[PDB]
Amino acid sequence: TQCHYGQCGGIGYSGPTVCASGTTCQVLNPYYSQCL
Repeated sequence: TQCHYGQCGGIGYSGPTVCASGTTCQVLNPYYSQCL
C-alpha cells in the first residue's frame, strides 16, 4: 500500500494505487494522485 504523502497515482499509474490504512488516495492532478 502506498505510504502517506506518496504517489498512489492517477491515470496511467499501474503501481500501488491503494494507500495504506489511514491514508486516502486523493487525485490532485489527472496523473498525480497522492495519499493524504
